[PDB]
Amino acid sequence: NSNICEVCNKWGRLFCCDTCPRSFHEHCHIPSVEANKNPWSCIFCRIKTIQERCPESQSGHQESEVLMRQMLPEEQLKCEFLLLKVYCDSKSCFFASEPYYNREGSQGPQKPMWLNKVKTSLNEQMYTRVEGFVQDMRLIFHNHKEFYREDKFTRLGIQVQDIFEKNFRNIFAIQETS
Ligand SMILES: [Zn+2]
Ligand SMILES: [Zn+2]
Ligand SMILES: [Zn+2]
Repeated sequence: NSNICEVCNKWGRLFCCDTCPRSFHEHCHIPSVEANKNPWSCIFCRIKTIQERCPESQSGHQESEVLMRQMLPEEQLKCEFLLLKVYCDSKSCFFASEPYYNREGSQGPQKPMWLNKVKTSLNEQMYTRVEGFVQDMRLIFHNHKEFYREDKFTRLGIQVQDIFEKNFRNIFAIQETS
């Protein structure tokens, strides 16, 4: 197994996957690493199993269909993994905890949003469809773009949104287009 957490790339108290060489901190894994379960399989392994059980699940899909899916166990898992993939980028630090807004010439968003709030919402099964989760994730970056206006710091939102969108298209097998 790896000697650093797959998400934050730090050592510490790590839990090891039994089916692949990744390791995690307890709360870096999503969902949080389970109390017992020997053997234990990480989310990367669980996602791979879905695809192997139903190879046709990798054929292309329309985003509009994906968004209307109900949050059954498999879609819940895919959203958890997509959230995890965003936390894997170090620039997610800017969007993790609850923001505050006091900048000359700007007004804070009507509906603040951040990664830890989405994480909690997923944990508490607050989303009924994929659309709920995707809307909140996109709202994080849209709020950032609007607030920071022409400051170059706006680019961090563009950057992290691109990681989200690429991973969304991969995990949910969105039909490739020009
Ligand atoms: Zn970690
Ligand atoms: Zn694994
Ligand atoms: Zn199948």
